[PDB]
This record gives sequence, C-alpha cells and structure tokens, in this order.
Amino acid sequence: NITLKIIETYLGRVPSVNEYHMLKSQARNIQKITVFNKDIFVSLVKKNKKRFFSDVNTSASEIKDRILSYFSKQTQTYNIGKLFTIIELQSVLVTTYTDILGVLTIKAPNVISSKISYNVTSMEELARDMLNSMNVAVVSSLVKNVNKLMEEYLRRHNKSCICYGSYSLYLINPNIRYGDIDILQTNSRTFLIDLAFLIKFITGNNIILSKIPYLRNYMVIKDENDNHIIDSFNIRQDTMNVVPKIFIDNIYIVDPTFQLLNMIKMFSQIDRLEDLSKDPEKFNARMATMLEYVRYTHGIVFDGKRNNMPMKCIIDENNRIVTVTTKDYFSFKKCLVYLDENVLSSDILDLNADTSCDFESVTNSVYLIHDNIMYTYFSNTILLSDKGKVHEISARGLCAHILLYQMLTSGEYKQCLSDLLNSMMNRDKIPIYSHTERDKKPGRHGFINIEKDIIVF
Repeated sequence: NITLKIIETYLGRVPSVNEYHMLKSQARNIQKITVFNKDIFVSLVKKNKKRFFSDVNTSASEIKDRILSYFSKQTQTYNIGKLFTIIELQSVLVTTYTDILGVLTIKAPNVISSKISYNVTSMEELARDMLNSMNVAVVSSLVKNVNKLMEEYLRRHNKSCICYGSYSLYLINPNIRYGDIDILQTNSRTFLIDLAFLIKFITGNNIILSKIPYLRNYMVIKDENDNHIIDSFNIRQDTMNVVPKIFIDNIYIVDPTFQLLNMIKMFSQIDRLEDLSKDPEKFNARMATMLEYVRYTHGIVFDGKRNNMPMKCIIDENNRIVTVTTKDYFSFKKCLVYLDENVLSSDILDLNADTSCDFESVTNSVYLIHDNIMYTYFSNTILLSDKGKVHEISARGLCAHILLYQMLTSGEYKQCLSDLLNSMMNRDKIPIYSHTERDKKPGRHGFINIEKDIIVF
C-alpha cells in the first residue's frame, strides 16, 4: 500500500497494526514531510542565525545536526500521541517556515523612507494635564534578538501582521522608549510555532507556546523558566481588513487615532490608574504623541470648549448595564453596555435580527445595532464618583469604546473624538468611590512544548 510505504518510510520501520490505523489519514501531510528538502532548509536556519543571532556559539553543523535529528525523531518514538505532535509541528515547519522566516533572508529595497516629525512638545503639558485629573487611585535575554526579528518581520509581512503600542509610536516619535512590539496576526500560531522552532534549534533550549484563555486568541512563547519571550493576538482576515491603518516605512501600524481611543478606555481599568501613580510621565510621552498626531492629521483643536461630552451614562448598579443616549453623534438612540459578556449573547438573541460585529481582541467585545439602539460589552472596571454615578473616567472610556466601532466601520467619529478629547482638559480630580470586578473566565491554559511532544489544547 502506497500509504503503508509512506508511513514505513517516515517511521523508518514496519508500521504496527495500530501505527497504521492511527496514522492513515495523515499520509498526505506525512508524505510532504518525507519529500521536504532539509538542506535548503538548514540553509535558511543558518541565514537567520548570522542575521539575527549572529551572536551565538554554533557551527553550521551543530544546527543541521539538531534539525536532521528532529526530522528523524519520529523513528525513536512509539507513543501514538507523541508521534502526532511531531507530525503536527513538522508539517507546520515544512509548509510554512519558508514563507514566514525564510522570507527574512532576501534583502528588501533600501527604501529611502521619509516619515514625518511631530512637535510632541506643545502637547507635552496638555497631556500631563489630562493625566493628572485622573491620577486618583490607591523576561528572557532573547527578547532583544526576537524584537530585532520583528523589526524585519513586520517589513516582510505587511498584509498578515500589523503593529501597535510603544514601538508603533516610536515610529512616529523616536524618543518614545519601547520594549516588546505589540502585534496582531492572522497567523499567530503558525508564526509562533515557526519562531519557537528557530530558537530551540539555535539556542538548544526548549520553549513553550502557551495560550491564555481570558484573552481573545492570545498566545505567547516563554522559555523553560517561565520567562516571556514574545506574544501576539490573532484576528480574522475579516477583522484585519477593517482595522484602521497607517503605513510607515514598510509596516502597518494601527491608526494612532484608534490607539488613542483605546488608551482612554484602558484608563477606566483600575490597574492602569495604578500604573499611572507609579510613573505618571511613563504615559505622558505616548499620550502627547497621540494628541499631536490627531491634531496635525485631523485638525483637532484643543479649545477645552463647552460640555456635551461626557454625555449620559446611566448605570444599573445591579442588572449591571449602562444605557447611554447617543442621540447626538450617531444615527442610533442609545447604547446598552453589558458588564457581563455571557449576559450579552443571552439577551442578544431575544432580538433575532442578527447583523452583529465581532472585533475579537481589537474591541474585545461584540457590537449590534438594532431598533436604532446599540448592544455592546465593556470589559473593564466601571468606576463611580458617587453611589449610582459613573465616573467621568469610565464615562469617557465608555464613549471611546463606542468610537472604536465607528473607526472599524468607517462611520463619523472626528467630531465626537474632539469633544471627547477636550472634555478631558482642566477637570477637578474626582475620587474613585468604588468599582466593579471584571467577570471571571475559566478555560484551557494549554500549551505546545517544543521538545517533550505534548499538546494541551
């Protein structure tokens, strides 16, 4: 049997009755593995070694040695389950390595980038101001090497991997210190699994690809000692296409207009007001840069004008929701914001008319317009300035949340954003009376181990 001959080739032995029964369906993938040119491969691994890990003690043999051993470990393995892992991880390598890390050994054009420079200084005080009104609360060594690879990877994979956070803003204002590079991928696992191998192969130290459940399609690779190396959120091509983007020197970054919106929501989360009191300046720069981007780019002027923002955020201290009229900025009456995700899908079918949007970890909630009304979920602590009263800070995070939807759908948001940004100037420090808790979410903390062959979910 052609199939039997394939299994036999791969396992380098006569397949047991069980080994045949359990591996049949995988002849297709198994064959591709056998045929894989391990030489051209061993090449790419070394073209990446002297390219991003040039700082390591290793012969172009020690590497090919580890590589060839791995592509043969299916011989010294009899545990069905463990064979499944080897096949699974080998396939990923065979069918994706070249297209993902291999593309990082073909020099790109020396684009004479231009970039724009921002006077994120006139705004340095304006930011410090807003931030004060609110301050009212209470890692492996490979990371350098890996962040270095992402610098390039972002450049070689613009359509599948975009950027945000520190580094994304360091690309607008070079003085922004930056560490880990926040990314979104449509192929998070594929990427992490490939990079995970690259490292084990070079380094020799097994790493673990782990999946965190609280988070929407979150994944991260650590080392034997539980030290963070690099993470990433996965999104659909669906969602990727709708995310606000900007194109700086060969990479896409979430539109800073959008990131600013998110950072206003993040300020509701009590853990953040806590990060703020530690080092208030830490945020100054970021905020500033984002204030200046939106000013210069959309002609936003900080007049500290009127009110009309923040609008009304009526909260059910018990049924835990937050009706908020939007009669003003959008063609939909108000917005009901559920504090419990489960309770959203529960009550979201009692409407039937289903034409909702799921923006995964990008909005970290789902949005549904119905009856000229909006149903969405807020995933942070709601703050209260007084019993039964939403605190300006949450009030604003609530507005920004709704605006995130607007940006991903192309609706009007420029005027509202400005009112929102100015509602933040010159405002008396209000006390956090008390706050709610984020809703618990059990799940499967599973993880791919690079050498012991076990796949936990």
